[PDB]
Amino acid sequence: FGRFTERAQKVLALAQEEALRLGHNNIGTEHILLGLVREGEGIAAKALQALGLGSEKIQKEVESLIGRGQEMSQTIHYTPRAKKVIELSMDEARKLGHSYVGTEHILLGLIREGEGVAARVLNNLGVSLNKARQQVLQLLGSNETGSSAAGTNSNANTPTLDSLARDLTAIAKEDSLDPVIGRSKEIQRVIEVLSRRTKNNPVLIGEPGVGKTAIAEGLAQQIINNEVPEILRDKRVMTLDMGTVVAGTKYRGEFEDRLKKVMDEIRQAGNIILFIDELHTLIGAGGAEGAIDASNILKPSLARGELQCIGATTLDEYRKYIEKDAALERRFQPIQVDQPSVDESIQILQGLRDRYEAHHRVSITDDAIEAAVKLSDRYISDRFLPDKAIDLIDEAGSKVRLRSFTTPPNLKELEQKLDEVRKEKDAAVQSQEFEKAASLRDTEQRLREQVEDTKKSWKEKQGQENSEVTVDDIAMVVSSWTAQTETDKLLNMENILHSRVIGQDEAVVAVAKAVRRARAGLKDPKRPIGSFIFLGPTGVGKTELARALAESIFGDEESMIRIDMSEYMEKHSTSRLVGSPPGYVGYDEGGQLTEKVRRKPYSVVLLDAIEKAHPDVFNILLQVLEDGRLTDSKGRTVDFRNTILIMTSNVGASELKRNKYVGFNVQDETQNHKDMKDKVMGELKRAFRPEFINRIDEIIVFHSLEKKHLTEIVSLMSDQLTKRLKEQDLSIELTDAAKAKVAEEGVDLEYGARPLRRAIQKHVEDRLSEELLRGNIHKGQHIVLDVEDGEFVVKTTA
Amino acid sequence: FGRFTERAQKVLALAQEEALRLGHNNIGTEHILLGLVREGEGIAAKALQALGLGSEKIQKEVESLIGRGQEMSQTIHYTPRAKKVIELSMDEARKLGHSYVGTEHILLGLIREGEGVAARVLNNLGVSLNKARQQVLQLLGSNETGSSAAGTNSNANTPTLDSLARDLTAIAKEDSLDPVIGRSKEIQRVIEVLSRRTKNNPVLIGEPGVGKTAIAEGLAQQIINNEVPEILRDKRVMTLDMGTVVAGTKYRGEFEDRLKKVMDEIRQAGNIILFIDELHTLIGAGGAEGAIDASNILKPSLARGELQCIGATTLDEYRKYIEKDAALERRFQPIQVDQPSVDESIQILQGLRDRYEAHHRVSITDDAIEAAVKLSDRYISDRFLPDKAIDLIDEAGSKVRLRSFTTPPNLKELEQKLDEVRKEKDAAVQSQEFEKAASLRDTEQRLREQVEDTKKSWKEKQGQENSEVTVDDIAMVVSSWTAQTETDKLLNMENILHSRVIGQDEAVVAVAKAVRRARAGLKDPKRPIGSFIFLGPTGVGKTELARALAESIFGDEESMIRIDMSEYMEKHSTSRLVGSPPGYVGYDEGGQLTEKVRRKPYSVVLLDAIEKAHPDVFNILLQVLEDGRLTDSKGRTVDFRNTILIMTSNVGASELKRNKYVGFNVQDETQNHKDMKDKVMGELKRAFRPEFINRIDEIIVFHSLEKKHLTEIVSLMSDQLTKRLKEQDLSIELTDAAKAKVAEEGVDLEYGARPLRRAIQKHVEDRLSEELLRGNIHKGQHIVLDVEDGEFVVKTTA
Repeated sequence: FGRFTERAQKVLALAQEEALRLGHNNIGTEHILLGLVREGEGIAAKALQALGLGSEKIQKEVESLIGRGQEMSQTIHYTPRAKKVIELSMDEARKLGHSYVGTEHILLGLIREGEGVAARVLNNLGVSLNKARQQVLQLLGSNETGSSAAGTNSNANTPTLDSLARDLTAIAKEDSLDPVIGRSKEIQRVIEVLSRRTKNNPVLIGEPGVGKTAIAEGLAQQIINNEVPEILRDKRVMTLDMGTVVAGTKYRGEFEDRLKKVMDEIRQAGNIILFIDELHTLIGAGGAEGAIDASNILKPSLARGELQCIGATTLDEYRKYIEKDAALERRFQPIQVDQPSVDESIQILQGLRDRYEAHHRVSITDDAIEAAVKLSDRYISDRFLPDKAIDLIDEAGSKVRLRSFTTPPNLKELEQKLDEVRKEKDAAVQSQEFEKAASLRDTEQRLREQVEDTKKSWKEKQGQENSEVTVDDIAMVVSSWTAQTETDKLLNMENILHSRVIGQDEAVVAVAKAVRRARAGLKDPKRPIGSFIFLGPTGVGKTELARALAESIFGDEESMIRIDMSEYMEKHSTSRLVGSPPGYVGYDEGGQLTEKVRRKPYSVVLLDAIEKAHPDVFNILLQVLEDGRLTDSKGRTVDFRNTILIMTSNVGASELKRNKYVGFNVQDETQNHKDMKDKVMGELKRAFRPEFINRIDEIIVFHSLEKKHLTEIVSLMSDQLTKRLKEQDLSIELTDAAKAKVAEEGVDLEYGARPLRRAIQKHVEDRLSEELLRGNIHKGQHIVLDVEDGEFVVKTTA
Repeated sequence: FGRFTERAQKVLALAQEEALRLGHNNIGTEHILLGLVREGEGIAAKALQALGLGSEKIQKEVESLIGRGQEMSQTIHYTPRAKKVIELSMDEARKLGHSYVGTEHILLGLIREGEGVAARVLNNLGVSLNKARQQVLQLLGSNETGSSAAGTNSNANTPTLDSLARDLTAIAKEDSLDPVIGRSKEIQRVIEVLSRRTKNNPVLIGEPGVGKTAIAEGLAQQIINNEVPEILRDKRVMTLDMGTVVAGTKYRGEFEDRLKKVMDEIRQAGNIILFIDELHTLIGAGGAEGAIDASNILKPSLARGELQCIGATTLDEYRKYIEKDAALERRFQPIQVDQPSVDESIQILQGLRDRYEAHHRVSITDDAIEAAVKLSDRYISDRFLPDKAIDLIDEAGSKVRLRSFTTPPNLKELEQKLDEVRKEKDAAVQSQEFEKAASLRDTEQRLREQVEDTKKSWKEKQGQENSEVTVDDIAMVVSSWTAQTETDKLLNMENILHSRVIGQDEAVVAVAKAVRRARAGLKDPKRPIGSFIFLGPTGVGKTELARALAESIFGDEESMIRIDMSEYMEKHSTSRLVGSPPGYVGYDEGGQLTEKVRRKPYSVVLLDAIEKAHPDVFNILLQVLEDGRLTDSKGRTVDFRNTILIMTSNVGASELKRNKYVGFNVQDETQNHKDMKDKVMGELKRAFRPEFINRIDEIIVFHSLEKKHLTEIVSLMSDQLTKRLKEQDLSIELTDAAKAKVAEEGVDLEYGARPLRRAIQKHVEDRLSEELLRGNIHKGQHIVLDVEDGEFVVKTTA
């Protein structure tokens, strides 16, 4: 049961033998019984010889109940009873120690599943069924490692170590311990700081976020064996846990009483090491709130070395303890925690691939592992650098492991047939259709034997998916979050961003390429996907491209934040509402803006019209542009490494507002371009900061919307119109002639692709609706809005 | 309810046979007993044959208690005795499974309701009433499926699976489960993310609002059979429900203790799937407050995959757990939910329509299902895209079933007579009036038999309703909230808006058509029913139309919000001044505007004088106009597609206040009109945005009222006057001469139509009260306000 021990399987195959050997077509419980005793001296077999039930004695009974004569042994797979005995044994292996499933369990499970032919064999052969289930148990009903009695004791150590609580050493003396790949430098640094007699308390500060316990298992082992100072004379290691204390209680006072009590029993001092997990909760005080002020008791305890302890703390906690003092300042002392370096990360994963062989889709592929880490590091980007990886391995190590049984080569169809029959078949007999059920059954069951036969032919689709964990695989899971469903996005990025925005194609390919750079690596993993400013008169393609980025990269059209900076400039938005100064940065930092971007990680953040925002707004954005972090609410650091920052503006508005033509000029546009790329891009610097523009990755210039782009934007919008009416069954079209007429509203010198929505609204929505109401056009007929006189005419078509 | 099992009905008809056959005017309890035993082998029938209560034995007894000789069997319906036995058995079949009621329940129920002749027959034939009821019971074994007991494997599964809770698999192995229509793509996406050796936890994000459980029943079914990967062997599905834990528990500590214990038993790990409903509440992370931080225990539990889970949560929340870290970046992991596309919505509906033929109305029409959906989406609208519909289907799927009983040929009249008799009759017996009640009694009871006869002629009242649920039917019900009673609203919208606003009829016809377009389903389902700017001098018809729209569309005169934008000053915050300056965008977004529209979503929102606001307020309105949503207080998306948003303005005041008067012009009036539709529309641009106006749909220009618009509004006001005083029994009428003289105050450039109120008040209300007190006019007496000298002159009339 999961590659879980021979002894089970071994008793079982002898059943199949017995199946045909006396002639049983489904291998009954009588054959299972024989299987056990013919497996000779396994716990099942052995037991039966104890009960007095020899294989002979059993078989004599067996042949007299069924025995003869289904020697044809039709399919010979089990009887459902016999299938239960196996299902039972797995639980009987939980029941009688054995992770894996072997012989005791099968006889015990058999008794449990007493049933007909088995049951009658032993109760006829003068053996009580429970005397047998006993019998197997009392020979073996165990598997054991480490623990096993022999007697040892210590005295004063008793009251303390009893209480309360978990001991890492215990599980490591019984030893099921796995290292698990430390996180070494902490262990040394703890042991100087532990092996003191005043600040004999280590305090581990680090990413949590590595699994603190990896260091802990580190410590455990190293404090025992075998080079440790004489200060740490005859040490014992006990880990403390709040969780048992809080459970079974519901008032604070008892927890504190117990903490006082514990603090007393730790008096085995200079011979005891206490590990205090979740140290922060106990320390309390500080801030505007504590966390539980057990600290009062704990502080002298730490100083005394009775609670000579290791504190596992957090970012903030050290502040609220060295602030407390002086059995909390001359107690505590910090030391720096490790994690497995980005390449090392890859290796940790790899190490547990082979053990994901009960997950049977790892080990392999290397490239997938390497990828697991790397693709995640740059995009999603919602986690720290090592964790992401293994999860992908396993995810995809199931997505595709599913693709195994989704299609065989596509020989899933066999089973599909067996179904179609069954339906017909069954129901045919339920009406009957006696013999008219017959052939359906035969067609069904024809199918059935074939099905079970071809289900172990679908070991080929296992050899296909079931160790692979591919780059592609990994990529797919990263895409699940957000190779495979990332690189089509990468390779075609301009094309895909182009497919939603035609407004300044110049801009689209550039933006595309910047994302493709980050999203294909060689940029800081800390830094965002892209910082940008997109200039051009309002929504040239600008806003729309932010949308198109979301659409293309993430597979969701919108997963795109969007804030207008002109409302909290840090400049003029001091007193827009209020008569006194209170406001603008306080919203921006203090929670509002930052919380919103915190919700979607892979989010095109669009900060609108930053044109007359203060140089201060830019410093905040700058932290993203430099570090790729934002510092905000609840003391959280939000790692901007998956955001795509797009700030729009019309900062030197006038110069932007001179089209990128094409349909008017083709060379005044590239002279508006250079021109907007200086007066704009310098008003950009003048209202922002040059440092800002300097750590903005790219300053994209969009002019006024090309003369050119409009009927293509219109042909997406007018068609988006034609598509949203089709869902409830109305076919509308604006001809190319009518889509041309729609484009005319803005052709632009001072505006973007914004008036186009409105002109679709006027020329499509409004235009169809005044014709559907008047009965020119109807449901389930094609509505041609055409131009054939320089103005719209609503025509009807099939 | 309907569609019951035969066996009941079968025993009953044999009773009726005895009714006349032994001569009883009543199908009595004596006949029912005979009925049971003559129905032979029903459990009731069968039972009686055991105890010794053959048809013979019974009938011998029966004839000795009535038997003879009312062969004519007048009004052969049951005894009241028998009617009780039948009602009881029906519930005694609810009681002992058999929803559709049959024989067993009828004898069992008979004994329970053991009275009259029946009871005595068997207790005379040496069979106790319970000896018979026993007999039915011990031959009964009720009605059930999917269960019969024979035992299955367990061991470690015992403590865990008990606790806590629901087991989706169980009801699906009892095969009572209905799909329920997928909600399919989610289900695959969970198992990649599930069967997994790291990050084993799916987290379903999406619409709530789809019935999450539809996906869940999906999952259940596929996690059993059979393409799930061996990463998790055995595979058992356990649901964890917060609701069961909290019930009977009053303190937090106890709840946590139970969670701790459960989590420990969750040790069946790597084989067990845990369903965590409302996953966020437990995580207790993100924001300034959690929701209970069970997460501490839950996080390692999820990460180990011991409590690997499927989270049914919300869009944002999964993030606000990866925000907690680091067992949500190696535990939780998201996948995108499906709901039934608008057309698909219709199909889900249809699928359970035919079984709310249990309320016997629908059972179809298809077009009506479609109507439910389509009609709802644009008008009320108060709910998400599929939900509205079905409620309406069922609504009309009852509504109209009332209209049957009202219109047969109006054979309600039969019953109407039967009452009138009964009354007369009864009251006559209470005095006596013996034979003077008698003929009334006979007329009554005449009526009665006829009534019950024509009530089963009112199977035509079934044939009327029991599959009709038509377009119109649904529409009428959707209109009950808000085809049928929306299209008389649509067709005559202009007329209806005209009947309440006679103040700038030009404007009225335009608004009428725009609302009627949207309300005919001819606009995006992501946009309001109306966006507008109403330009015009003060309340020309502007305010009045907001009212008239409410009146025509919504079925109540006022279903109309009304907020003055001038309090949200923003850029006009020294250009008018206000008592309270600090808030303004915060005031609208943060609570005020948004809460009001949340109360009735179907509300004509009238934002007066919008020019007295910065362009920033307009962005929110633009977002309403575009998205059809507003994003506000308590993280709500309030779907604007209910509302008719109407924004008024006096923005280009000078042209607006240059009138448009029939009396002096009609060509300068339509050019004061034209003057206002351009110069106003450019003062509109400076106090708005072109972007604003571009997502606003139609800018309606009102002009100060003509000669002639006034005198019709006044004649409504004068009539509003005449109507509210008649209720209290006083008659006033203003002649046409007097309604004209009153109308003149609403003329200026500046005004529009509110001063009409003043002039009706002054010339009618105030004037009449100073004349009723005088003794000029009196009660009931019709008081004519006439003009006979260019001033009001009071004439008196009857």
